[PDB]
Amino acid sequence: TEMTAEVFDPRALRDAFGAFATGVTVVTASDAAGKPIGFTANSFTSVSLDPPLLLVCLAKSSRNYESMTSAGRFAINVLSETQKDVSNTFARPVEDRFAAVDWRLGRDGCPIFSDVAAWFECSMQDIIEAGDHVIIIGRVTAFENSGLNGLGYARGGYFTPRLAGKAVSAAVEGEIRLGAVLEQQGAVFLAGNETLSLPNCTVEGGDPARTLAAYLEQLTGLNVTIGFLYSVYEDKSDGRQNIVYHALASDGAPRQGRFLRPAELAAAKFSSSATADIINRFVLESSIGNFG
Amino acid sequence: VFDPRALRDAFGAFATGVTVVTASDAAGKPIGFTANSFTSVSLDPPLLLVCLAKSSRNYESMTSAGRFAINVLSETQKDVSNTFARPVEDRFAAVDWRLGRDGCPIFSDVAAWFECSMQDIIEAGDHVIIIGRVTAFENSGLNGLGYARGGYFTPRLAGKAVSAAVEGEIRLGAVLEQQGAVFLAGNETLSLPNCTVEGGDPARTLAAYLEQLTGLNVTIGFLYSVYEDKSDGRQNIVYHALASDGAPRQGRFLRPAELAAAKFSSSATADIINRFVLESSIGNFG
Ligand SMILES: Cc1cc2nc3c(=O)[nH]c(=O)nc-3n(C[C@H](O)[C@H](O)[C@H](O)COP(=O)(O)O)c2cc1C
Repeated sequence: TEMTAEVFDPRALRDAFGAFATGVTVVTASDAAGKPIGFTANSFTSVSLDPPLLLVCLAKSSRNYESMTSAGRFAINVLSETQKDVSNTFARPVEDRFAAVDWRLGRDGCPIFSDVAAWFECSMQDIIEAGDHVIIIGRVTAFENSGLNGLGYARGGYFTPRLAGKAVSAAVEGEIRLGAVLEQQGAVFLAGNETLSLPNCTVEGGDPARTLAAYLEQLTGLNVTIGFLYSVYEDKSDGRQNIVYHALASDGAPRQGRFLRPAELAAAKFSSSATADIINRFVLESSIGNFG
Repeated sequence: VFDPRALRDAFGAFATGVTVVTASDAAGKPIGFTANSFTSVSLDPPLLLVCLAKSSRNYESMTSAGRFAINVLSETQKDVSNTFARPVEDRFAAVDWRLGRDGCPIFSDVAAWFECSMQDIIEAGDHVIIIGRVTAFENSGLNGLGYARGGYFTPRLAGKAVSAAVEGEIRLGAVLEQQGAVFLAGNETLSLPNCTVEGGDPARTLAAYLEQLTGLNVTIGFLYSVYEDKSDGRQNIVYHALASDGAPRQGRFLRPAELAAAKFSSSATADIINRFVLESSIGNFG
């Protein structure tokens, strides 16, 4: 009597929601047995100041769904720049998630993580049914705010204020190799056939994003948008400073190279260990995120 | 029980994008508001969330509307965000916009936009939770305007900074906040705290400088502004920063109220202070 048929492309919609940048939280609580349970959530909002109200959304598909909705108290841990691993641990299917964080129990028995950007001890007010998820509303009972910069998530992956500084230091040291994790759908652009390499060009001076956008657009014949810094490092083998950006390509077949889905990258040979590390990160940050 | 500033500042730790919720009132006139307390709720059915203060002027018009739209602003749309947070007579004069298939104001050059139908309005304290079912949407690859802690951040600035850094020496400045007070050096002619260097991590350098200067603990945040001083000729990298509690060794933390008839070191310094006081008179909650 209701219409069970796809209207929008789940990828297209998920990617559109991704345009709105968010920080990263880890929702924590204790199950019926008193065992700490948790999950990474970026679908969080500050609701009211008087009374102190907060919001977070949990998928009905969650393993912890029953334990969570049944819990009376929960805590929101707003992760800092250095807590990329916590976000991954608490989003990935791991045996003991709480073994990846230094944590303690709050005044109201909720797992509070250390070195976080901010944390909030809550009491559940209401659980609102909303599609494939539920809206959990909590009343802030206790909180703390360290000046600590928070871990961010925009579009594909994480961003941190840290990297801008790291990039500037590298840029002054000498020439930089400007690389990019250029995504089409969920497919990363890679140059070569037998030994795949990320698109890059080594320059000294100018706006790295402007330079890289021009290079990529020329290379692929596609329209490109350079986003947040992905990684800044010194190649241990090469010796060269490396500035890697997260980027997006318009639809179509590129002039040269190809866009590969994580499934195709499984048994692929890479230009360098660094290149492989970045691809490993891309495929892992592809196996995670809100919705399916 | 809780300090509204302390709590507001704690919520601010969680970065967001910047949306402009739009609709048409009973008279059919376009209405809108800047909102950052937005969340993607469900994929099947497509569900979305945005919070509106009960104190809002448009509160009655909004809750009474059946359809609305979400405008996920891009990096270049700081001033759109400002217009729609501030009380101006013609807000819609500040944006190139059109009406969507369901008669909602859709802005051009946005990072993404969502056309919705109201599903429910949930009462939640000094605000209401508006739930919308997506009827249409569009996503340009465009980077979004971001809001973390006291102000805006954009991916743009990282690149802008790197270009400047390679050109030569940079003046590293900071919008260093204590409570709602910005740190300023000098007595008659106030200047933002800064030091000119060539090489190293600008954030590391600035944290060291500020901590030494003030005798306070500092956290350097997102890039605030990158520009070339028109008078000086010097490249300027300005960071958003935070100071621990207490009186600084030198200089002083001034409230927007105290800055009103204050003389500044340069027009640029004044532009940044103007921006600080304006992005102080805006943000979620009153
Ligand atoms: C950045 C990011 C944001 C996420 N946001 C949410 C969210 O808001 N709600 C949700 O249910 N899952 C979210 N997830 C995925 C979950 O953490 C996780 O896979 C699962 O729902 C919790 O594990 P469980 O099934 O064992 O409870 C997110 C993952 C990432 C990386």
